[PDB]
Amino acid sequence: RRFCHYIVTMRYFEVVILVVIALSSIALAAE
Ligand SMILES: CC(C)CCC[C@@H](C)[C@H]1CC[C@H]2[C@@H]3CC=C4C[C@@H](OC(=O)CCC(=O)O)CC[C@]4(C)[C@H]3CC[C@]12C
Repeated sequence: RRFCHYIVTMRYFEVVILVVIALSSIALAAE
């Protein structure tokens, strides 16, 4: 499964992680 895990890190994964980081930061600021 590890090769699939490696390919997951390429499927525009960094942009999705960046977006979720930004949105969760905004959620932190919205409390
Ligand atoms: C470049 C980076 C470092 C700056 C990114 C900006 C955001 C981190 C900040 C800027 C202004 C902030 C907003 C300022 C005030 C509010 C109102 C706040 O409360 C409400 O929705 C009011 C309604 C209610 O009181 O029921 C929700 C979060 C929000 C949009 C904040 C969310 C976080 C924001 C977008």
